[PDB]
Amino acid sequence: EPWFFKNLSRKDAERQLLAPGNTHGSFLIRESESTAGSFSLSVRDFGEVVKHYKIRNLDNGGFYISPRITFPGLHELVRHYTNASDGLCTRLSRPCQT
Ligand SMILES: [Cl-]
Repeated sequence: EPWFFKNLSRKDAERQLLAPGNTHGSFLIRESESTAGSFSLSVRDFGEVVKHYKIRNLDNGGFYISPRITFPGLHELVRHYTNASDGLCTRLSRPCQT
C-alpha cells in the first residue's frame, strides 16, 4: 500500500510529509515504534502543519478514528477519508511522496 510507511517515528512522519512534493491532504499510515498493532494516520494541512490521528482497534480486527464510523480494514478507512474529510482536518489526497 503506497500510504503505509515502515519503521517511522512521529517526527520522521512529520518531516516526510512537510517535504517538497507534498501538499494539503498528503498522508501516510504508520505503526507505533513502541506499541505493536497500534497504527496512526498523519495528514498534511495548512502555517504548514501535520496532524496525527490515532487509529483505534476493534477486538474483531477492524479500525476507527471516530466511533461514528468503523472499518473492517485500513484500505476501507483510507478510501472513506479520500472521499471526504468527515471530521479530519482535510480530505486525504495523495500518499506521502519520498
Ligand atoms: Cl485521534
